[PDB]
Amino acid sequence: AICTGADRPCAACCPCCPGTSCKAESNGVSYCRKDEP
Repeated sequence: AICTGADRPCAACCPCCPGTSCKAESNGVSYCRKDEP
């Protein structure tokens, strides 16, 4: 299925692309961010 993309704001339907993960922040909004080492 289509995904959002790292460094981008998650969406209601949709999870982050394969490799990036959705993570909420203190500001209240959540954005995707590529995995880290």
